Formats: sequence, structure tokens, C-alpha cells
Amino acid sequence: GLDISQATTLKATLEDVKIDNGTVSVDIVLTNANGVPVTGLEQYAQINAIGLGIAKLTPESGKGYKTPQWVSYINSVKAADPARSLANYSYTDGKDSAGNPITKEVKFTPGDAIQANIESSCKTTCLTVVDSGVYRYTFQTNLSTLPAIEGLDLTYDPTLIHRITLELQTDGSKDAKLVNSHIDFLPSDNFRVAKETETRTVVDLEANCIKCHSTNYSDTSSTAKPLALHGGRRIGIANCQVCHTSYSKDPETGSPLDMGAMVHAIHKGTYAMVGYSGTAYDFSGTMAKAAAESGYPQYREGKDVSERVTLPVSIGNCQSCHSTDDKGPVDAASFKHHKGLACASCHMSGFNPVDNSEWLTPPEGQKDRGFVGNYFHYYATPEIDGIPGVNLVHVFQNGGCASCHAEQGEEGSAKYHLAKANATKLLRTEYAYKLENGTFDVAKGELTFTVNWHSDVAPHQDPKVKEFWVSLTAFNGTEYTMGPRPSNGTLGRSENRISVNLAKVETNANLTAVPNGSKVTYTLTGIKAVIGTSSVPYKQIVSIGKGFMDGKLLICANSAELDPTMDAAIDCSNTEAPIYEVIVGSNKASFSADASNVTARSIVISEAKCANCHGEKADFSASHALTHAADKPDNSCGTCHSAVPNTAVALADGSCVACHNGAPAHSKKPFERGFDFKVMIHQIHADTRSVRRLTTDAATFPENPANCAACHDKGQLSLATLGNKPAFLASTGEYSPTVAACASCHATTATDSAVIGHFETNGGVYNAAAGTYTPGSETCATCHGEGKSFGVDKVHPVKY
Ligand code: HEC
Ligand code: HEC
Ligand code: HEC
Ligand code: HEC
Ligand code: HEC
Ligand code: HEC
Ligand code: HEC
Ligand code: HEC
Ligand code: HEC
Ligand code: HEC
Ligand code: HEC
Ligand SMILES: [Ca+2]
Ligand SMILES: [Mg+2]
Ligand SMILES: [Mg+2]
Repeated sequence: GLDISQATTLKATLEDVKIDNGTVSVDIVLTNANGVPVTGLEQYAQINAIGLGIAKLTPESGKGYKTPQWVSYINSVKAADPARSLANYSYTDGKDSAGNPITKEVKFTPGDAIQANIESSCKTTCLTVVDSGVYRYTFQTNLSTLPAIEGLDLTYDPTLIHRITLELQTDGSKDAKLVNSHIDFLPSDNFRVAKETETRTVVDLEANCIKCHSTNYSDTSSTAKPLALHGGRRIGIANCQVCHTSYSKDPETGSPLDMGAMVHAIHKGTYAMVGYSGTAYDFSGTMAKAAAESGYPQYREGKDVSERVTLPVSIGNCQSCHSTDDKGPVDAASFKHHKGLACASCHMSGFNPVDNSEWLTPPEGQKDRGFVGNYFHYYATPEIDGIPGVNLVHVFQNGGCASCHAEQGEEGSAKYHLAKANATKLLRTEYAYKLENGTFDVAKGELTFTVNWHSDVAPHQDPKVKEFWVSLTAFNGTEYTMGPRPSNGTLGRSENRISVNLAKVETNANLTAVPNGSKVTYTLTGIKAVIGTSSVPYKQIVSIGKGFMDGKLLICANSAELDPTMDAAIDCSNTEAPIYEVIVGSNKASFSADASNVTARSIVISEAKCANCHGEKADFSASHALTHAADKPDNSCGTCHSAVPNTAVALADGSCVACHNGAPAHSKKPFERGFDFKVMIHQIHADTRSVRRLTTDAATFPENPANCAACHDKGQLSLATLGNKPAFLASTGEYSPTVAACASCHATTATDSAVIGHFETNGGVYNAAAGTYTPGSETCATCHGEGKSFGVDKVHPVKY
């Protein structure tokens, strides 16, 4: 074998568990990455951790099926530190309908609490060498003589599945010589390993979490953000599950440490607790707000962390974390079954049995179902629920018990939770359409194009179609440029873009529709511009004469239809149930003088990678809420500003760059919060944007922003033509294209004259007078293109 002092990697597996009159042992099989036994562990002076846990999987009972839950054998009752037991606080947030300020209250319930834990302090004292690289760990903890803990059943039951976990770390290693392992087994059958179907998994790191989270544990960069907890030693889900049990709490706050309640509340931005060394972790950001507004002496800037989690999907998007495609854990369907803490962790945010003690008592002559049960059955309202507008009691009264209480194989509350996502997919398939290329007779000012629609009931004839936008944008073959803001025109107020609502043909004097079965041919007139030095509507559409067309169809859907075998689409004018909008995009068609294709804009990011975090086909109309959001995209200021809807769909095909490019029109922002798409997106996700329009909170990006592969595919960053693009002209001056791309992280202002000088030495311009840069002048690609001497793929912590 190889001495641990010289082993550069560790791997470990657990086997041959033995439990005898309460005495537990397991073998740790330790090797390096090439499978050579690693010897010397039991004498090594550089061990950071050898922690072993053990838990039993215990059944749960109630109405319907309830999933089994882990009970650790190893626990203690933790006292609260008095100084760090968080006081309640309140803070202002917005105004009510009469214009008066709204105050919100945050409440805690500090007090003694149980916490599950593992055996960590024994380490080599509990080791015996059984073979080369095979170390038997015999627990100090005897299962027969565990201290009684009130309300916890710690009896050893060999007929239950058990789990033993290992955390092993040497040499301060974040990865190479860190391991989390476990083994799940059945003592009553000779301690054999458990089948996947016998044990409890629920979520899987790869299937359910890495879509957002970095797992680059070794990342040495300044912006590293791997999902590694408790100083870095804890990385494996199975290890979390032994301590993060249903009964474990933080005594400083009363907050649940249950894996599900904790993870839901973290990602909802409601969780707050005090952890190791008395550090407060407030995932809402509201503690810092109260401290600044009112004073809150327990919040210590620079030590405690109070930041609002910014989740890139809705907290209702269960499928971001819970597999429904049978490619995740075999018990993935566990999220369909009621469990008090799980259901509470979204619907009962901020409530507790002290401050809401009335809910401990059910209404006269109804059965007591406990605190959470009584809320769901009796006391919930839309006005107070953790999910605004949700009416759980209406479901109790009118929806039938199986709406929440599910036998194995049934959907339970997932009938409600997944209803809109499911109907959305079906409606996008039903209403799918294709845009054929446009013929633009520029002298006549007329564009003709045919939509291949899903049926012979045309868009304007279908009252389920709310609007059907097609937007045309001029593209000169090099890059989009929004250009200056013109005076208003009949069709819009942009030089390079027109958005037309095909659903309102009959009241639009500039639009005619001629059907031919399921094909509808539209003719849009009045696309005329006097071309000179002045800005006028459609100036670039006319001068260039070609570009692209993008569809954004809005369908009305019925929130009250929960039966997937029924039609979810509904007449937009219906007033009996709430309607939600389903968005259906399209191919990006060309328009040109003869309807020939216009060569596509290069693709330099990955659609699928944006969707890893934001989910499939994320909508960004709400991102356009700040300014002239209510103005329609065919009407004056709304041509650019609309949020009703924003008229782009796809993220990686230049649809957004139609506007977000180097030439924002007016009222311009400076570079450090620039409009150009690459600048803006880099800044948001790297937290280098000086000000975000709609929030004071920086994005909490769950990857490393310097991991370019989070958004870019290999080969997309040659930089070979980037210098040929026009400069980005911000408020104060312009920035050449590669300079803009890199400075958006590296130099948002001229704080470091060596960095700025480096740009300028190599053909770049930084905050220069408009017109300074000549396309072709940057020489960056020669050194920084992928694979080159200082290639972007070499100098950044990428994970392709
Ligand atoms: C016992 C050995 C644990 C293991 C294994 C894991 N966690 Fe843990 N965690 C544990 C306790 C007792 C506490 C509360 C400590 C207290 O002072 O009350 C926590 C806390 C967290 C938190 C909150 C923030 C923090 O305190 O650092 C998080 C986000 C957290 N734990 C996550 C977590 C994950 C995801 C784990 C597996 C990879 C995991 N922990 C393992 C105890 C233990
Ligand atoms: C990731 C950010 C999540 C989101 C989004 C949703 N859930 Fe979740 N859920 C998550 C974890 C890590 C866990 C804990 C698994 C464990 O080991 O305890 C859960 C658990 C639940 C449960 C309880 C399951 C059980 O204990 O058997 C339920 C009922 C549940 N989740 C439901 C649920 C719903 C309905 C969601 C969308 C509205 C949803 N979760 C989102 C992680 C995440
Ligand atoms: C956050 C991850 C949640 C968890 C955990 C649970 N629920 Fe939930 N619920 C959540 C949202 C975002 C929604 C709204 C869905 C929508 O399309 O708007 C709901 C809704 C419900 C409902 C329907 C209420 C109504 O239509 O008025 C029910 C009956 C419901 N949720 C029950 C429920 C149960 C029993 C849970 C534990 C299994 C549970 N929810 C967890 C968000 C989250
Ligand atoms: C979601 C809106 C619910 C509906 C509809 C019904 N119940 Fe329920 N119930 C719900 C929760 C979140 C809880 C608490 C579970 C916990 O772990 O704390 C309960 C509890 C019960 C119980 C107690 C046993 C249990 O399953 O935990 C019973 C016996 C019960 N509920 C019965 C019941 C009946 C008969 C229903 C239809 C009339 C009904 N529930 C609807 C959530 C919801
Ligand atoms: C996870 C590692 C991400 C990937 C990959 C991408 N995005 Fe993202 N995005 C992420 C977070 C955590 C946030 C903050 C969310 C919030 O509510 O504050 C964002 C934000 C955006 C935004 C801004 C939305 C707004 O401020 O109105 C945009 C426009 C956006 N993201 C776009 C986007 C694109 C185009 C991506 C692929 C190139 C992409 N994101 C990837 C997390 C992650
Ligand atoms: C022109 C018709 C636009 C298209 C197409 C897209 N955006 Fe946009 N966006 C536009 C304007 C005029 C504004 C200014 C603010 C306003 O409310 O009108 C914006 C702003 C944004 C922001 C603001 C983020 C910040 O400053 O912190 C975001 C996140 C944003 N836009 C994202 C975005 C995406 C992802 C687009 C394609 C799906 C997109 N926009 C298209 C004008 C236009
Ligand atoms: C596209 C050709 C536009 C039209 C038509 C209108 N505006 Fe605009 N506006 C546009 C952009 C690209 C920007 C952001 C510039 C940047 O560099 O980030 C803006 C900004 C504003 C603002 C400032 C607030 C903001 O969200 O940044 C205001 C108050 C504003 N625009 C007003 C406005 C009005 C009143 C318009 C119709 C008369 C109008 N804009 C049209 C692009 C375009
Ligand atoms: C994007 C939709 C996510 C998915 C899927 C998962 N998580 Fe997440 N998580 C996300 C964000 C935006 C944040 C805040 C920023 C950050 O990376 O910390 C988090 C945070 C957590 C945490 C707290 C980490 C800490 O403070 O050290 C935990 C413990 C966590 N996330 C766990 C986790 C699990 C187990 C997931 C799969 C079931 C998971 N997250 C999915 C975004 C997203
Ligand atoms: C998602 C959050 C991103 C991360 C992480 C990185 N970049 Fe990016 N980049 C992003 C977008 C949305 C765009 C514009 C897409 C478009 O259609 O125009 C860009 C663009 C670039 C460019 C310009 C490339 C070109 O047009 O030839 C460069 C040079 C660039 N990005 C560099 C880059 C590097 C080196 C990163 C790791 C440090 C990186 N990006 C991360 C979105 C995202
Ligand atoms: C934010 C998404 C970035 C973009 C866009 C670009 N870079 Fe970057 N870069 C970024 C970070 C956070 C770091 C530090 C990484 C670390 O190890 O701590 C870097 C690093 C570099 C380096 C290393 C050289 C040095 O700074 O010592 C180089 C040479 C580099 N970056 C170049 C570079 C180029 C040419 C870019 C545009 C094509 C570029 N970066 C964009 C973050 C981001
Ligand atoms: C070779 C002759 C290069 C040319 C052409 C360009 N750059 Fe460069 N860059 C080069 C080196 C050797 C370094 C330092 C690497 C190190 O580890 O010390 C850099 C650094 C950068 C950075 C990092 C800046 C920082 O924050 O420290 C950036 C963002 C960068 N270079 C960008 C850049 C631009 C935009 C270029 C065209 C104008 C360009 N470089 C050309 C080597 C070379
Ligand atoms: Ca604590
Ligand atoms: Mg007409
Ligand atoms: Mg707007």
C-alpha cells in the first residue's frame, strides 16, 4: 500500500457492519484514486475529521401514506446561548392601498432544543487496523446505554434499515483527501446492504441540485462557491440527512433543522438561525434592514450574514429539486405526501405555536390535528399564507381529503403544485406555430409573412388567445444596434424594432390577414421612413431591409382546472376563475427583400445552460417592471419599455440583444450598470452591477461566476470576431467589444490604471468619446481566445 502522508487522494467505502450488545463497528476501506490501499491512517498527525454517524429509518403513520424518516441514535439537548438568542424585530416594507407604510414582524422562539449529531471526537482512538488500508471503527457510543431524551424513541430495532455515515478529512483538504461516504443496511438480515427501494434518499445531488450549485470543491479561485457545508467537510446528501432530522432545531431561534424545512425556507428566503460560534445566518436579508432602520444590536456587520436569497425559479417550481421523470431517486415521489414540517416550511412562514398559539386548539367540535394540521384544515387564509393567495382551508372544505393525504402512487397536493407547469407544457404543444419568412417590399413599406397556425381558427378568432406578438428587428449582419429614440410612429417608436399584435387584425388599419386553412398570411403596411441624419421610427428596418422575426403568443389558462384530461385553455374574458398566461415562442424567421434567409447571428451562450438555473423557457417580462411597464409594445414608449409583455422569449439566440446591445437609445446608464446584454448579464451574476433596477439586493449566484462554463459552451469564446463588433456606447463614453465583455467583471470603473492601460495597449478603448474605436482594432483574441496562451478557459476556474 501507500502511506497516508504520501497519498495525494483518498477514497473510502464502508462495509461489514457489526452490532453486538450495543457495540457498533464498521470497516473503512481506504484507498487512493487508483485503488491502492492507504496505510498509516491510525497514526497520522494531520487528520482534520473522522466522524461517524448512525441512524435508523422509522415509519410514520397518519391518514394516507407518510414517508419514513431518519432518527439518529446520537443526539443531545442543546441550550441556547442567551446573548445570541435572537430578539423579535419589525421592519417597514412598502405601503398599503391607502398609501400608509406596511410593517412586517419577524418572530423567534429560542429555548432548549434537540440536535442530532455524529461521533466526531474519538477519531483514531476508535480505529483498529484489520488489513492494509482497512480500518475498523468501533463506536465509543453504545446503543444500549444512550441517555433518555424526552420525546425521542432511541430503541435499537434491527428490523429497520439503518445508515452509517463517514466524514473523513486530512491535510486540510477541500476535495482530494476529503470523503463523505455511507452505507445503508438491514441488521436483521445479516447486516446486508439495503436495496435502493428499501432506504430513504428523496433527493440526489446530481439529479436535483447541481443544475444550480457548483460542486467544484477544490476551486481555489477568489469567487469559489461550491456546495460544501460546515467549514467544507460536509458535501454528501446522505451525510446531511443523519443530523438534519425532523426533530432537530436551533435553540437560538427555534428554527427547524429538518432537511426539508430548512432547504425550503433557505430557497424561499425566509430561513434564519444562529450557527457555529454564534454567527447569525439570515437568508431573508430582513435582519440587516431592521438593524439599519430601527437598530438591532444582535446583528454585527461583517460577522453575521443577513442577505436575501434570490432564487432563479419560483419557490413553487418543485421539479427544480424533486424528480418527476423517473431519472432521480427511486423514492422521488416522497414530495407528494403530507409531512407537517415540509408543508409548513412554505405555507406557514413566520408562524409558531407561541405567537400563534390559538391554532393549537381546533374550532369548537372539530378534531385536533396539531399545530400544522389545524392551520391547513382550519386557520389558513390567503391573506396570511406563506404563499400569498393560496386558500388551504377552501381545499379542506371543498377539495376532498386526497388533495393533501395521498396513498402510495397517488398525487396528493402535487395535483395543485404541478398543475400550471403541466398545463403549460401541453398548451405550448397544442398552440405550437411556425413563422415563415417575411417578404419586405421596402419601397412599398409592406411586409408579408405566413404563420403556420395549429388550426383553422385563426389567432384573432380564438378568444383563448390573449395577444399574439410578432416582433421584427433589423440585423445588419454584424450586430444589433438599438440607436437613438425617435419621435413616435404608427407602428412603434424604435429605429430597429416593430412589435405587432396579430390577434387584433380587425382593428388595426395597417394589418390584414388572409387565411388558407391553418395558414394565415399577414400583410403589414406603413413601414416607411425618410432616411437621413435624424432618428425616425423603423429607420434601420428600412435602411437595412432585413432581419429577424420572433413570435410571443399569450394563451389564457384556467387556474381552477386541475384535471389534466380536461382543456386547460379558457376564454380570456371569463370572470369566474383566475386566469394565468401561457407563453408560446417560435422559430426565429427572417425577413428580407425576397424572403431569403438572413444568416443567423452567431450563438455564443447556451440556451440549456441558462435553463439549468432559470428552468425551461424562463420569462423576463417582470424584469421590465421599472419603467413604462404598462405601455404596450406597439405603443410609443412601450415599444422598448413594455412589461405587458416584454416581446422576447429565447435567451441565447440574440432575441434579447435586439434591444440590449451597444447602442442604448436615451437616458443612458454608465458602464458599471450598463445596458449591453453581455455587460448586464455578467454584472448581475458576478455581483458587479452598481445598481439593479428592481431590487437593492445583489443576486446570490449559486455557481462561481468565473466558471464561464456555467453559461458558455466550449468553443463559444474564441473571441475571433468579437473585436469586429461595434463599441458599447454607455452614458459617459464607449467601450470596445472585448473590453466591454471582460471589464464588465474585471474593471467596471477605471479604478486600476494598469488594467485600463492593458486594454488600451492592445487595441481596446475604455470610456472614450463616441466613435473612437475602429472595428478590427482589438487584438485580444490572440492571447485570450480559448486555448491561447492566456486563454479564457485556462485563466478562469471553468468546468466544461
Ligand atoms: C451533524 C454532524 C451535521 C451534518 C453531517 C450536517 N449538518 Fe448542517 N447543521 C447541523 C447542526 C447541529 C446545525 C445547527 C447548528 C446550531 O448552531 O444550531 C446545522 C446548520 C446548518 C445550516 C445553517 C447554517 C450553518 O449553521 O452553517 C445549513 C445550511 C446546513 N446545516 C446544511 C447542511 C448540509 C446541506 C449538510 C450536508 C451536505 C449538512 N448540513 C450536514 C449539523 C449537521
Ligand atoms: C430545492 C430548492 C427544493 C424545492 C424548490 C422544493 N423542494 Fe421539497 N424538498 C427539498 C429537499 C432538500 C427536501 C428534504 C429531503 C430530505 O432528505 O428530508 C425536500 C422535502 C420535501 C417534502 C418532504 C419529503 C419527505 O420528507 O419524504 C415535501 C412534501 C416537499 N419537499 C414538497 C415540495 C413541494 C410541493 C415543492 C414545490 C411547491 C418543493 N418541495 C420544492 C428541496 C426542494
Ligand atoms: C414550497 C416549496 C411549498 C411546499 C414545501 C409546499 N407547498 Fe403547497 N403550494 C406552494 C405554492 C407555490 C402553491 C401555489 C401553486 C400555484 O400554482 O399557484 C401551493 C399550493 C398549495 C395548495 C393549493 C391551494 C389553493 O389552490 O388555494 C395546496 C392544497 C397545497 N399547496 C398543499 C400543500 C401540502 C399539503 C404541502 C406538504 C405536502 C405543501 N403544500 C408543501 C408551495 C409549497
Ligand atoms: C391540505 C390542504 C389538507 C387537506 C385537504 C386535508 N388535510 Fe388533513 N392534514 C393536513 C396536514 C398538513 C396535516 C398535519 C400533518 C402533520 O404531520 O403534522 C393533517 C393532519 C391530518 C390528520 C392527522 C394524521 C396525519 O395524517 O398526520 C388527519 C387524521 C387528517 N389530517 C384528516 C383529514 C381529513 C379526514 C381530511 C378531509 C376531510 C383532510 N385531512 C384534508 C393537510 C390537509
Ligand atoms: C445559476 C448558476 C444561473 C445561471 C446558469 C444563470 N442564471 Fe441568471 N440568475 C441567477 C440568479 C440566482 C439570479 C438572481 C435572481 C433574482 O431574482 O434576483 C439571476 C438573474 C438573472 C437575470 C436578472 C433578472 C432580474 O433582475 O429581473 C437575468 C436577465 C438572467 N439571470 C439571465 C440569465 C441568462 C440569459 C443566463 C444564461 C446565459 C443565466 N441567467 C444563467 C442564476 C443563474
Ligand atoms: C426592447 C424591446 C427589449 C427587449 C427585446 C428586451 N429588453 Fe430588457 N430592457 C429593455 C429596456 C428599455 C429596459 C429598461 C428598464 C425598463 O423597465 O424598461 C430593460 C431592462 C432589463 C433588465 C434590467 C436589469 C437591471 O438593470 O438590473 C433586465 C434584467 C432585462 N431587461 C432582461 C432582458 C432579457 C433577459 C431579455 C430577453 C428575454 C430582454 N431584457 C429583452 C428593453 C428590452
Ligand atoms: C427604445 C427605442 C426606447 C423607447 C421608444 C423609449 N425608451 Fe426610455 N429607455 C430606453 C433604454 C434602452 C433605456 C435604458 C438606458 C440604459 O443605458 O440602461 C431607457 C431609459 C428610460 C428611463 C430611465 C429609467 C430606466 O429604466 O433606465 C426613462 C425615465 C425612460 N426611458 C422614459 C421613456 C419615455 C417617457 C419614453 C416615451 C416618450 C421612452 N423612454 C421611450 C429605450 C427607449
Ligand atoms: C436553483 C433553482 C437551485 C436549485 C435547484 C438548488 N438550489 Fe440551493 N441555493 C440556490 C441559491 C440561489 C442559494 C443561495 C446562494 C448560494 O449558493 O448559497 C442556494 C443556497 C443553498 C444552501 C445554503 C448554502 C450556504 O449558505 O452555505 C443550501 C444548503 C442549498 N442551497 C442546498 C440545496 C440542495 C440540497 C439542493 C438540491 C435538493 C439545492 N440547493 C437546489 C439555488 C438552488
Ligand atoms: C451567465 C451568468 C454567464 C457567465 C457565468 C459568463 N458569461 Fe459571458 N456572456 C453571457 C451572456 C448572456 C453573453 C451575451 C450573449 C449574446 O448572445 O451576446 C456573454 C458574452 C460573453 C463574451 C462575448 C462573446 C462574443 O460575443 O464573442 C465574452 C468574451 C464572455 N461572455 C466572456 C465570459 C467569460 C471569460 C466568463 C468566465 C469568466 C463568462 N463570460 C461567464 C453570460 C455569461
Ligand atoms: C466575470 C463573469 C468575468 C468575466 C466576464 C471575465 N472574467 Fe476574468 N476573471 C474573473 C474572476 C473572478 C477572476 C479571478 C479568478 C481567480 O483565480 O481568483 C478572473 C481572472 C482572470 C485572469 C487571471 C489573471 C489574473 O487576474 O491574475 C485573466 C487573465 C482573466 N481573468 C482574463 C479575462 C478576459 C480576457 C476576459 C474577457 C474575454 C475575462 N477575464 C472576463 C471574472 C471574470
Ligand atoms: C498577449 C500579448 C495579450 C494580449 C494581446 C491581450 N492580453 Fe490581456 N492579459 C495578458 C497577460 C499576460 C495578462 C496577465 C495574466 C496574469 O496572470 O498575470 C492579461 C490580463 C488580462 C486581464 C486580467 C486583468 C486583471 O484584472 O488583472 C484582462 C481582463 C485582460 N487581460 C483583457 C484583455 C483585453 C480586453 C485585451 C484586448 C484589448 C487583451 N487583454 C489583450 C495578455 C494579453
Ligand atoms: Ca445554534
Ligand atoms: Mg386590419
Ligand atoms: Mg419597462
